[PDB]
Amino acid sequence: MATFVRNAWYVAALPEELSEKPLGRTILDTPLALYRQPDGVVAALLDICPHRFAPLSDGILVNGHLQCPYHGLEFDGGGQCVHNPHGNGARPASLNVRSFPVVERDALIWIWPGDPALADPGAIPDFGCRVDPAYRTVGGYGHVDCNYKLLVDNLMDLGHAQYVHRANAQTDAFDRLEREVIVGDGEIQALMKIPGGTPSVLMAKFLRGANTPVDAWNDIRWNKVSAMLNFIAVAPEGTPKEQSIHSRGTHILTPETEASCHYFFGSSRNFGIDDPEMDGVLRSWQAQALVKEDKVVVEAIERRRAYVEANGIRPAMLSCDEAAVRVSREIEKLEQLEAARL
Amino acid sequence: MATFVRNAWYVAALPEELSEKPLGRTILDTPLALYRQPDGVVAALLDICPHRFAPLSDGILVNGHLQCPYHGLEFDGGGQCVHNPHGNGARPASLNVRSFPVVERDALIWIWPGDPALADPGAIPDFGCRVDPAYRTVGGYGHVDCNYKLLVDNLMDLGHAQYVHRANAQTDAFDRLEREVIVGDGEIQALMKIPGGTPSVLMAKFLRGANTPVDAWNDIRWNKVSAMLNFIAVAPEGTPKEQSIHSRGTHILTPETEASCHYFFGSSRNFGIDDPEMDGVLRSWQAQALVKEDKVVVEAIERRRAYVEANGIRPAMLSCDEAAVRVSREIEKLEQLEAARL
Amino acid sequence: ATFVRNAWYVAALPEELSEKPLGRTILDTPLALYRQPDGVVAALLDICPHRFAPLSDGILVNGHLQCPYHGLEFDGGGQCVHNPHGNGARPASLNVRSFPVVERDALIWIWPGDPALADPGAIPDFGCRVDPAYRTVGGYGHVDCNYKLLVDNLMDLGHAQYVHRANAQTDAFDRLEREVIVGDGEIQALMKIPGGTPSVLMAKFLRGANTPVDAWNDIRWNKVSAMLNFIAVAPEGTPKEQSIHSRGTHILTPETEASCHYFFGSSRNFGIDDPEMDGVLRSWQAQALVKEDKVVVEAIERRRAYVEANGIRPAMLSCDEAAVRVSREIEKLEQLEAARL
Ligand SMILES: O=C(O)c1c(Cl)ccc(Cl)c1O
Ligand SMILES: O=C(O)c1c(Cl)ccc(Cl)c1O
Ligand SMILES: O=C(O)c1c(Cl)ccc(Cl)c1O
Ligand code: FES
Ligand code: FES
Ligand code: FES
Ligand SMILES: [Co+2]
Ligand SMILES: [Co+2]
Ligand SMILES: [Co+2]
Ligand SMILES: [Co+2]
Ligand SMILES: [Co+2]
Ligand SMILES: [Co+2]
Ligand SMILES: [Co+2]
Ligand SMILES: [Co+2]
Repeated sequence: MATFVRNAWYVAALPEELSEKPLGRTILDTPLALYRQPDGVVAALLDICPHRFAPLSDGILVNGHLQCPYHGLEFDGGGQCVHNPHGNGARPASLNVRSFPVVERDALIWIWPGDPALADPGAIPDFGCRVDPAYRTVGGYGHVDCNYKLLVDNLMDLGHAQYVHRANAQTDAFDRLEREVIVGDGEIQALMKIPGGTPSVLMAKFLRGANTPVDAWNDIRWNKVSAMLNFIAVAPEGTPKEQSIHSRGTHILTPETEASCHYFFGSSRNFGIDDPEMDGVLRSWQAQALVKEDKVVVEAIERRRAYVEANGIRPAMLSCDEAAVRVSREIEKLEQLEAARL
Repeated sequence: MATFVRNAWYVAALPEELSEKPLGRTILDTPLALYRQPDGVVAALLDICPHRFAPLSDGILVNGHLQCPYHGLEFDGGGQCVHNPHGNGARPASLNVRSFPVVERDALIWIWPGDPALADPGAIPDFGCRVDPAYRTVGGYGHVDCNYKLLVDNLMDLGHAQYVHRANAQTDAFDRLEREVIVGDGEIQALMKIPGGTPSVLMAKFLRGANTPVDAWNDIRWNKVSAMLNFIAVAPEGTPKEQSIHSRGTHILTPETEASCHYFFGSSRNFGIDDPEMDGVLRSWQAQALVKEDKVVVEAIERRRAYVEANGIRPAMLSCDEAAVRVSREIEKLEQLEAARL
Repeated sequence: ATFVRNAWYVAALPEELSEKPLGRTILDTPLALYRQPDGVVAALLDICPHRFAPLSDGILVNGHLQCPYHGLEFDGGGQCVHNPHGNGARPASLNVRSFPVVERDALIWIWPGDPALADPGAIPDFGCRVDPAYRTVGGYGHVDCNYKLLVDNLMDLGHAQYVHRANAQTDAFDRLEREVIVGDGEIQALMKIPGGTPSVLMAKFLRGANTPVDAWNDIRWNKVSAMLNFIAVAPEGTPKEQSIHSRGTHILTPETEASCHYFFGSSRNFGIDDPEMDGVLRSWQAQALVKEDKVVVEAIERRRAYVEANGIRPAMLSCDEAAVRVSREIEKLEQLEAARL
């Protein structure tokens, strides 16, 4: 296949998307059949029947077993063929289908598409806020026609806020930014404190009313490959970013093909937990910003890749590209390390 | 090199599809202009004008001659340029267009897309029942986005009936009771007799007799490349076979591209010959079996070919795959034999 | 792909440009075309130097095209005139490629190749389009065929007898008199349809006047793919040198190897104040060009794979002289350029 970092955990779906009716979805050019078994456990099988290659995702569950819609072979969550209705009903090993390591955690469905012997659920990113009773989480799914790295670049960058999300987050006090970049093992963080300018649209609706040279906060954490969690906050007194009013944003990308990807987004609130109106506001921003703004930009950039590559054009970095560049380099190393292993 | 067996007869159309208005259709990646001349004889020309390559199929007949819609060159059924309206009206040999051997027989339009010197109308499969006054034939055409071999596999197989054609073709009285596969020269037959009695709703209404147990038959014949004729029958007591209530089903495939094909189907009844109403029902059930059922499965499988090939995945055969496997091997040989020739 | 990059091509009609950028691809090169506040047209590579966003999706800010992604601003020459980030430094690496552009004869010409070779002496003459003595109407069409197929089409005005049958058929066809004049960077194909019944279309040009007449359908080709035809019809043996006519603009600009832009127009010498005659011409352009010719060339493009896979070559007729010579000139230009770099 192309260049993907297969040895890592990726989100394949949101829990609400799975049920007894299989979901067919492609991850890193690998077609998967994702479904929840009767015992509530999620299973992930290669969406290719071992017999004649029909999509198992088009089948239904029979006694908790996924049945191939073509000739009826039945499989368990581990991919073992548990029933062959033909002939003497023999089930040779050649009839088992490939099963992928899968972990449901933090209201996310994680999958390991690479070497199964190398998985290890302990390396899965921490998105605990998504199931923390102290937070209220709302979110969704989006499909985007761009290489996932373009969206990683996007999420790791604050600059476009002023233009891409013009109508929304356009701080007239964005000329006085400050951004710290922390590098760790398979982890990078861009932290920013913002003490100035009475909001505009976004934070406004999140807020109520305040003013002082020290309030806002905008941060983002990146974990190995393409899983990010941001931190959007605002508060009164010289109180730490803690005790503040904030939303931790889930922004996770999973490559589908070399030129397309899956986008799992969400907002985990610390305020208005029982307020349905805020839920709307948040979902209204996600649909606007992430689906009606960032998508348009990255999809247009993807359409220009052929030209940039055909010619020897390289990007010209600005002062605000530090975080994105470092993440980009880490992802590159991971690709090389894996290619070397091969 | 998409790999087609060019030296063989293929159905390019049903008689009802042809008239004085040319039909443009691609067979084995070869664009053809098919039309019936004023004398009623069908002609098949390469759909590429010798002059500047315009589609002759977009032209009209002028005095029984197909006129190119671009600059007016006129051709006869043999591809000879019979009129050049330009200059001195000279007609050099370079102006003739390629003509394909074509035979209208058994209410089918047969064409030889390969080496014309090797044709021979005598090798054409026998589908006499289609024009036998003792039978009533109804049928149609269907386009499918799958390599033709996937549909050949399908037609040569009885095991998916229960799941794909779920009920209409379902029969718990089908089980698995000895399927005889006879291999000939350019012909293969899969014979299956089911002593138990379970006649379709249509044929049962003809058993009459005087209350008697009945046997049933589900046979199919395959001829060189991809032309099949099945035998669905039922009869009482000492069930002979040729004196039973039956339908001979025409199921012929013709490759369009490497990943698409033409499907010509039909039913030749031996019962209810004077039931125009029954005509619509039988054609509708075949259309349903193709469009809403077999098509969905084979097109999904075609969508998985890239992955299976990129990886080294081979199919895992079951007890019920004997007939399909043998036909598949015969087609393979034919490809090799032809590849060896040139 | 094989394109002759060192030549002027029409990238748009003036009416298509404004302060809102137009994104259009020419010879596989994405362009951002727009008219600055001073009225001057600019043509920039539609790829921001920073992170490659389409500048054509941006808006003008103080006469400067602003990238919609992170706000870099550029002038008509591609110079980055404003960087809102950091210390606002503007290193040379931030400038975007600008293409030589000339607005002339109600056409927007662009040089997509080596900018140092842009030789304006080569911009074709289409003066009739802005000559107050003529009335011009026209439009744009996108076609899914290699541009050379449409060049062949336009250089064979004879196809009108069949392709444009319902409007161009003539009974005096077998009496045609065609000649081919070759010259320095220019080729002309002349056609004369002697004293015959005016064609349906020529009838309209003559407000329904079915009386013996002489017809003319000439065409001029200039370096690469810019053509201007001459459709005239006049009584008995009157001279065409001074007749009722229409000079047809037929210019093609490759988009990709298998697609192109078609800029067409009609510059009348009659019924200048007759809007119904405008409709007659627009109708013809919509039917014949955007439909009739398109249907034919698009079908031919669909057969290229087969013809090439096999070793099929076209069989030329007596009426192919002009098209063949133009085809050979274009070939030479490709070779000359391939030889250069
Ligand atoms: O989608 C988010 O997590 C988000 C929100 Cl809720 C508010 C503001 C910004 Cl700049 C965001 O990126
Ligand atoms: O499609 C057919 O030829 C057919 C018919 Cl008409 C009746 C019953 C069965 Cl089981 C068939 O496979
Ligand atoms: O659009 C044109 O220039 C044209 C007209 Cl008006 C009449 C006939 C032909 Cl063949 C043309 O190409
Ligand atoms: S393809 Fe799955 S049982 Fe046959
Ligand atoms: S392409 Fe057929 S006559 Fe010219
Ligand atoms: S991509 Fe244009 S300013 Fe960033
Ligand atoms: Co079980
Ligand atoms: Co069983
Ligand atoms: Co079986
Ligand atoms: Co954004
Ligand atoms: Co004849
Ligand atoms: Co079937
Ligand atoms: Co300025
Ligand atoms: Co034309």
